[PDB]
Order: sequence, then structure tokens, then C-alpha cells
Amino acid sequence: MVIATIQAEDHSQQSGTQQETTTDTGGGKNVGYIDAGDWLSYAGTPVNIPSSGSYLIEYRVASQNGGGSLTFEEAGGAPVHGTIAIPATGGWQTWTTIQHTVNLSAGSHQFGIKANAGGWNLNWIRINKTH
Ligand SMILES: OC[C@H]1O[C@@H](O[C@H]2[C@H](O)[C@@H](O)[C@H](O[C@H]3[C@H](O)[C@@H](O)[C@H](O)O[C@@H]3CO)O[C@@H]2CO)[C@H](O)[C@@H](O)[C@@H]1O
Ligand SMILES: [Ca+2]
Ligand SMILES: [Ca+2]
Repeated sequence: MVIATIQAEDHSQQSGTQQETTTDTGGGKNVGYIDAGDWLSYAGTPVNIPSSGSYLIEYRVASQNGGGSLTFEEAGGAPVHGTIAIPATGGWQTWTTIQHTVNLSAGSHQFGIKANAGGWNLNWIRINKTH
């Protein structure tokens, strides 16, 4: 049911953030120092959506104090697919997976993430079928 897993650090463009080592399962890196206005683009790795309809988007996140939120969209800002609040997890390297649904059109997508409020780290994103 997995369409794509995208490691958050594997962006083709970004604004305002920096990579750091993660102690989450699998190791590697996460994106940190996320604040309002910051963004991540995955335009360099287009993802194919096989059919129009509902998809589940998952985010592997960590947050010391909570208060964060993001917008999932096409790279460049539009169309916007959805928004999600990012809860406190207990620490900067205490990880949990959050999710929401969005509608996506069939075909090739270039995704982006805009931080509306900071306070969180991001390890990876996953796009899944519902259907
Ligand atoms: O959706 C996230 C944010 O996107 C920002 O636009 C950027 C795109 O995400 C990014 O992919 C694009 O990259 C260009 C690159 O600048 C150019 O050198 C190359 O030839 O083509 C790439 C596109 O394939 O850059 C833009 C901004 O310059 C929005 O600015 C932001 O609002 C939005 O949240
Ligand atoms: Ca920042
Ligand atoms: Ca990662």
C-alpha cells in the first residue's frame, strides 16, 4: 500500500533548516531548526499517484514542547493538499508517526512542506493508498 517513502533530508531545495543526526529507528538524519516560514521541496523526486482519490500522508516527527504545524502541498505553494498539527512527543529525539488524509490527482506530483509554526523535527514522510 506504500506509494513512496521520502527521507526528509532528501529535499532538492529548502529554506531555513538544517540536517542533524537522528537516533530514531534506522538512524540517519532528520531535518531540524524548523520555524514559521521554513520549507522543504521534493521537486527533484517526483512521486507518481496511480489514481485520483484519498491518500494517507504520514510524518515521522519529534517535538520537545509541541505547538508546531505544517502544510503539505505541491512544491511552489499550490495546490495545497492538507495541514496537520504536530504534538509534543517528550523530546527532540523522541519519535512518533502522525497522519492525515488528502485528495490527490492521478499523475506525477512534486511535493513540498511549509512550516506554519516551528518546534519540531522531521525524519521522513510516507504516502500510502487508502483504496
Ligand atoms: O512548497 C514549498 C515551498 O516552495 C517554494 O518554491 C520553491 C520550490 O519548492 C522549489 O522546488 C524551487 O526550486 C527550483 C529552483 O529554484 C531552480 O533553480 C530549479 O531550476 O528549479 C526548481 C524547481 O524544479 O524553488 C522555489 C522557490 O524558488 C515556495 O517559495 C514556498 O512558498 C513554498 O512553501
Ligand atoms: Ca529555521
Ligand atoms: Ca531521515
